[PDB]
Amino acid sequence: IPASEQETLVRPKPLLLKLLKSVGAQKDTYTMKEVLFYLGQYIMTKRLYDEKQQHIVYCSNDLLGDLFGVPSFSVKEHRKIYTMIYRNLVVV
Ligand SMILES: CC[C@@H]([C@H](C)O)N1C(=O)[C@@](C)(CC(=O)O)C[C@H](c2cccc(Cl)c2)[C@H]1c1ccc(Cl)cc1
Repeated sequence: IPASEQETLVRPKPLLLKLLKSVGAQKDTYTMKEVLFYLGQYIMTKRLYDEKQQHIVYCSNDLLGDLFGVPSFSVKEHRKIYTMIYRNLVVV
């Protein structure tokens, strides 16, 4: 994952926007660096990720699960994460 991908501008779909607004100000367009930070913040504040449970995020009991279509995922599989995130946004 090139660092250039983080500058990419995107517009979250309704569900993802609903998630993002619980941790950050609503915007029409976000850079991927913002989307990833806010998503990562949403995960930590809701403790869907216990750093003690070996890099796996558990989201079957959260909207995040409905967004990503999975019950859990590793914080280390970044390409998979990006694909799941793209399913929920539209590139500018
Ligand atoms: C939820 C944990 C979060 C913390 C806040 O930085 N996080 C990590 O813990 C990491 C250090 C896990 C790792 O690769 O070892 C980085 C991770 C991340 C950062 C930028 C892009 C991606 Cl796809 C993942 C990143 C992350 C960000 C968003 C999601 Cl959806 C998942 C993981």
